[PDB]
Amino acid sequence: EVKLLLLGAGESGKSTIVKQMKIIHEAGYSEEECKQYKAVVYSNTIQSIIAIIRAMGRLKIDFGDAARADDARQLFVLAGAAEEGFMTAELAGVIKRLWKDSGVQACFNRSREYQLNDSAAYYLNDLDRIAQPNYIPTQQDVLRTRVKTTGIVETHFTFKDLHFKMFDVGGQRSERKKWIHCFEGVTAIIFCVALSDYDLVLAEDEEMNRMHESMKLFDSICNNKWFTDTSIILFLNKKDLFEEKIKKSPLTICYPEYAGSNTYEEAAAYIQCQFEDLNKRKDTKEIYTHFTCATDAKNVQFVFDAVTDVIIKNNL
Ligand SMILES: Nc1nc2c(ncn2[C@@H]2O[C@H](COP(=O)(O)OP(=O)(O)OP(O)(O)=S)[C@@H](O)[C@H]2O)c(=O)[nH]1
Ligand SMILES: [Mg+2]
Repeated sequence: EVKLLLLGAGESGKSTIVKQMKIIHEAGYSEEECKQYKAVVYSNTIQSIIAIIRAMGRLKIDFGDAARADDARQLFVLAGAAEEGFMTAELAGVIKRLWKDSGVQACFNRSREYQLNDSAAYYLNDLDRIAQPNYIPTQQDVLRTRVKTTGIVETHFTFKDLHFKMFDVGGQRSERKKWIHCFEGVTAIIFCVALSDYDLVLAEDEEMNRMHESMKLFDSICNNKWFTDTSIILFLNKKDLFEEKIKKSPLTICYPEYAGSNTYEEAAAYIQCQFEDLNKRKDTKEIYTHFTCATDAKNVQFVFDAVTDVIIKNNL
């Protein structure tokens, strides 16, 4: 029996790690389960396109083609259908034309100025597939969904002859108060950090850098004596998004003293060091750091294999 607690700021990837466990260890979302996420996929897709359209007003970005102004009207008239799990051909076309507009694209590429789901491009690039008649979410479509965690989610699986129980709580500021309900009997903490959050600010507070907030939480948890004998595992998550992001958005927005290059390896290492240096007892307490892409089953499989090895060797 092994108890794992997923901790981390909102949108760090915790509940996506929980889904991956189910996919790799259990054996995938059945068709009935996938159909359940259909409305979440459509909801996430419509919320994303609306969020970009909303930001265009704040940021005074015009559509590239004026004809999109009528698509944007039709978008709101037809959007309620999507919430119910339906997607007409008319609604797909509207969203597609919007998504292809150069003004909409200009605003998409300015998304750190507002709040936009990580999976916006992923669904929006796949409209023709997700809008098809009788669409059923794939495993990846399910992994990509975004729903806020309220409460405490418990999942169970078997791996390497061990019974895992995995606990997942919300990481938004409003849910932090509930972390303490999970602190008993923990074999290991998996602390998730969104690597690509370095240039973002909190949904709950525009003046707080997302990665700074993540550092404060890690500092708190990592140095809590209650957890002296709990294995502390750090997942530096969203490394795929990070990779892309680091090429065009300076790390100095987050860490003004960063002197390295705008490259994946140097910047990833630096973030790791910033987090591991919050450890106040480095000679007595080890952090196990892994760099992850939560949505990628092959990455999470091999990483969780290594994590389990460590838990197996250290607890017993
Ligand atoms: N591209 C990419 N997307 C990811 C990765 N990890 C998570 N995501 C996506 O990020 C979004 C947020 O992930 P999620 O699992 O909900 O975070 P969370 O920690 O559980 O968020 P919370 O508010 O309830 S506490 C989801 O849409 C998910 O698919 C990743 O490694 N790469
Ligand atoms: Mg969660």
